[PDB]
Amino acid sequence: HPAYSAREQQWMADHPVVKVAVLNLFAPFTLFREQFGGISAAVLQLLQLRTGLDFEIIGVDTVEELIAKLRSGEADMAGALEVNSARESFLSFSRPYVRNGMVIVTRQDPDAPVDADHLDGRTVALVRNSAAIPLLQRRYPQAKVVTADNPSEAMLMVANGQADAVVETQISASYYVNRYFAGKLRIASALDLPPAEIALATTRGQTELMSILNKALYSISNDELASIISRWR
Repeated sequence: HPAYSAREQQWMADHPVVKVAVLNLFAPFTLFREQFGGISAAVLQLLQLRTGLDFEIIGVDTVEELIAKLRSGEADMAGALEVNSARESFLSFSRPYVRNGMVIVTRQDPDAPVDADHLDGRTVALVRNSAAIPLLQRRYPQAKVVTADNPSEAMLMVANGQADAVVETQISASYYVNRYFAGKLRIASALDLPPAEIALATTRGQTELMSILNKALYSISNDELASIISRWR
């Protein structure tokens, strides 16, 4: 499929190996077993075939570090970030390769109460900087929002009594609940928020590379992505 331009060809001749920064603990998206894994690792492999590019993976714990590596040029692109308007004056995001609704996760009960989403007057954990936060507070004006370092720790606060609920993507909620918290937490309901979008990212000046990545993603079908995403449920 993809039709690269002559400038994009040149860029690939000069950069046969592209450095990709990823978050260390952003499962089921990016993770390290210490082989790189997760949904985004399999996507980047499909993109290797589409582009002919070799990818060198650099893992970091925090998004601030991942962004500092892009700004210094030590990394050429990010393998997975949540698209976030607050980041757009510094970063470009590719077309998303995951778009997924948000849910609320609560402690298990024999009862599945109808008011689990009554966040007004309750304490809700999210990942620090989560794009969901501003929005969440515009809804639920009287929700008390607390932040955590990564999905696992957000989930851990609820399992601990430290929060009433955690807000996360359906994908990430299913993964942590079924694998690290079976019998302790559960997806209580869907939330009305717009879906999280997971994309690649570069700095804003990175013309050729981002155009290459968008054409290469465009040529990945939804069925190919669903085969990968369905294995992390």
